[PDB]
Amino acid sequence: TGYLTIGGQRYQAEINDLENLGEMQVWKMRFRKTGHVIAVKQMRRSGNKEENKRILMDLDVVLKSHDCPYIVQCFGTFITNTDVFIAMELMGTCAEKLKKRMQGPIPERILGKMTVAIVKALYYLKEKHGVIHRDVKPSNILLDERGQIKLCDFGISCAAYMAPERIDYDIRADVWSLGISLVELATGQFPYKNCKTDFEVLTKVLQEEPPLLPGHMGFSGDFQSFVKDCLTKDHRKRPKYNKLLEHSFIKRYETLEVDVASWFKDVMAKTE
Repeated sequence: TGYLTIGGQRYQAEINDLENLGEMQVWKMRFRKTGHVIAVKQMRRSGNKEENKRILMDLDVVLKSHDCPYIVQCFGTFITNTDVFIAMELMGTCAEKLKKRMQGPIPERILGKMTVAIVKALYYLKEKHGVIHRDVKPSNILLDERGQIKLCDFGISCAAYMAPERIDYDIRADVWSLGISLVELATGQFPYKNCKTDFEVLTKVLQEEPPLLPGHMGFSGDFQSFVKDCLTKDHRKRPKYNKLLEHSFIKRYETLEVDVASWFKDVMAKTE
């Protein structure tokens, strides 16, 4: 279980076989034996007990999700007297940094592939491990150079993506955050960006109409409909991953060919 890295194949290794390329704690490192570049979390035995607990809970889930393609995978672990190093596949960025790079709206076709991936990851967690992510937001949505979209860390597996029934539970509170995150990434603006404190945000979530997708942006009826369903105030009538997977929007994107890869490299090159 320790001192072996598995990326397609299985190579034995020790911490010395890894070259540290800097922080991103989480280091980007290179496995000298193959040249694979990987992410590596360093958990210090002297670390904050609470933080270590998160890492461990997250690792537990990650380790149990080897059969899910929509969740970041652990390639292996190395345990020393004063540290544990967790090797994880390295992704390009989170949806949040993609939003800032873009400097505006992210196309529906990208968000479609994203939705498929995230809903299936969230669904997998619930059905095979009984986990409720509890914190779905753009920064936990990862993308890479190969067009893959996956869910990131569940060391609890914000207040702005909190569902109505959580302010005043089930997996449908995550459904709501998903809705808000999709509206955020699609419009390029956080629905409640004008609030100054957290309580002010819960306030608008409860008193205002849900922040649905605008009607003048060319969004498909499927996409608008899928968001309207995620943003159903009454959690009692809000669909669960079960129902969401049969939505026209999911169906179209499970099928449709979208080069997330190219779109992704081009947006990262606009590094400008």
